[PDB]
Amino acid sequence: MPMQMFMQVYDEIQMFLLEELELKFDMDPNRVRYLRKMMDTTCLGGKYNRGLTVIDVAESLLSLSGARRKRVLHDACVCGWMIEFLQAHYLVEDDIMDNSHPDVTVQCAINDGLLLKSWTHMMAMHFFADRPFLQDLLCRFNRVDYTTAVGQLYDVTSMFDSNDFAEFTLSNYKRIVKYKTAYYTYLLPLVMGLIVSEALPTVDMGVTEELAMLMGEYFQVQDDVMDCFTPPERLGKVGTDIQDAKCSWLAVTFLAKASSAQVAEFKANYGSGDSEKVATVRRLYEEADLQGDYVAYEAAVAEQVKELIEKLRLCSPGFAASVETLWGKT
Amino acid sequence: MPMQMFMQVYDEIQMFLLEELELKFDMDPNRVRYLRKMMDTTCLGGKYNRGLTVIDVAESLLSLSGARRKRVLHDACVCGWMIEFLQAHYLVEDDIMDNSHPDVTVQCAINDGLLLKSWTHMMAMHFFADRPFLQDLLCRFNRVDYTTAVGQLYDVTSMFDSNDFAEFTLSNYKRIVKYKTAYYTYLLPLVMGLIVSEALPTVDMGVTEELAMLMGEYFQVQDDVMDCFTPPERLGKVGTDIQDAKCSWLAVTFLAKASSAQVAEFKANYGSGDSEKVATVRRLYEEADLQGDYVAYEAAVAEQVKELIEKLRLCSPGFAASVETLWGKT
Ligand SMILES: CNS(=O)(=O)c1cccc(C)c1F
Ligand SMILES: CNS(=O)(=O)c1cccc(C)c1F
Ligand code: NA
Ligand code: NA
Repeated sequence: MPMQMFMQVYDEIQMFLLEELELKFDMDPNRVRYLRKMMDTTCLGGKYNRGLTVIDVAESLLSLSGARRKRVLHDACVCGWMIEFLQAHYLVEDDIMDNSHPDVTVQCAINDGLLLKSWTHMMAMHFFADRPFLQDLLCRFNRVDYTTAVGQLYDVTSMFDSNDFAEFTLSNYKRIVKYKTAYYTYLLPLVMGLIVSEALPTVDMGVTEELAMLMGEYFQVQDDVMDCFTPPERLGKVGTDIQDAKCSWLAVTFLAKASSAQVAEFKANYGSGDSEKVATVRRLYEEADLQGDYVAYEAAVAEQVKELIEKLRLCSPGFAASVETLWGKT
Repeated sequence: MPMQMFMQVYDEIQMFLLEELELKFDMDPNRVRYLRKMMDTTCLGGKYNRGLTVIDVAESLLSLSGARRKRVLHDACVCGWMIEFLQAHYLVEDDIMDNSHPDVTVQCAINDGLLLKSWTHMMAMHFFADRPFLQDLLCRFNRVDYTTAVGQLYDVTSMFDSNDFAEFTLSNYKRIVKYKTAYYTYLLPLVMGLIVSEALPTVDMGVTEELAMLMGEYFQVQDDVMDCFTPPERLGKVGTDIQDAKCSWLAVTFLAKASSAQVAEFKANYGSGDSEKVATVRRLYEEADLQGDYVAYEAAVAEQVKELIEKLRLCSPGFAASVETLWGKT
């Protein structure tokens, strides 16, 4: 039912956006069908975990506060697609960075990214035109864009000096995870579920933001390990954190328990595309028993998650049930 | 005074944004100074015509409706910088398309473009937090982004078939100018001047949008001609409309008054980077007496502008005076 309702609202949102382009933006049918195909290609096919979370939080809050039910669930679907469309946007953005007479393909790719971003605003300004939370919803969506852009600056410049392994620390790793993933992957769907449920002031934002920290930290540590050791066919992509010299969990944990000679060998091989240099970094990670610390680190973070849900349970019981479901997905 | 007040508010907006990053976004001083330099580099140095227009419209409307004066003029400066910051954003975006081990310069350039875009929202959500027009201002700013993105799709795909000179017409040229330049360059500063002056419903939006059409059309026709004939040192850049096969005013006007043999020669040379092929296109433009039609076309459009200002004068006299000043700049 939640997935079935989520897909029906997609056709409703798609038909509005495309008809609006045809009726108000003077768009020819060729470009309309081109945009329908590009919208289906970039927005569909995922798991919709962050779009379905908005629905699960909304339905968990109407069970413990007829016509208002259909409105909140429909608003939560439009909100869920704002998140999926936003993720569809960055999916195309994650291709412009590793792809390179004007090139029309690069021009169309940049344009697709701009359209996917604008569609989130257009669907919100339409379906929420008479909602009292429209202004607050647009403001919180601008803040998550700023947070993500700031998180990218931290992630990209973690090995240089913005006009180098000094920033390869555990607190700076948390800072990157906080602004690049945690606030984006987990806080955004939960907060918007509270907005459409009119139960935003009924929850502790500090406890909610802290839950997103640990859940985003748990997920990013797992991603960093899989990016290094999981083979490409089983991971779904080619792990390149070592070649790109990313400030990963494996890097900052290794630099803490390694000898001076091992750090010198790490610094000499980290950040290169050579096959044996990357293999040298994997050997240094293996010999340092990092996968033993990975189990203890993930268990300790999970312990903090299971206990923080109960603090939020005391004031918002229905909200905590939906956070337990999202936490199960990670 | 208007330029002096506009620059003081810049330091106020810059200091808020940077201190906010330091105090709320956990940014180190190295990256703060890096962002101050990048903000100064991308946002300053222009002519500020579209930022100063907001001030001129605001001051022309308070003269014909103490504490409210200082508020409206300050709000108009923040609004003016939202436009200049937005233009600063596309200045960096106009470099990613013609510029191309992760490349850190391309990553920083994409990040700069995202930050410049987010800064427009952050300065609006801060200085207009208690203004009743904050929601309407954010909505109109989302629509101009959609309009610009749609205008780029029309401009980029004017010679292909979105999954070819058929779209090389005068009405389609106006469609491109409308969404890519007219609504962006001229309607945006005027409307925001009306917002901060609380005089939005007091004007005819249809007459106002129509004025932006003709003024944007007048300016784009002049740009298309200068891009072709004005030498690089006098133009300020290297004109490349012929090589990029742009749907320019010269192209659609030539195709209407040319013979079949001249159109065949045009189609054989248009859209190539060869020196003599581009020179062949310039010769075809010269021999067709296009610069004689350019004078008549610009005069006819200017006649429609001078007469449309008087229709708007009948209901909004102060608004028309500021539109006459902006029209003088073009
Ligand atoms: C305090 N919450 S917020 O600023 O509205 C917000 C919500 C969701 C995600 C982010 C990054 C965010 F900043
Ligand atoms: C009707 N006006 S609008 O939609 O708010 C608007 C204002 C300025 C520029 C653009 C493109 C725009 F669409
Ligand atoms: Na998702
Ligand atoms: Na300007």
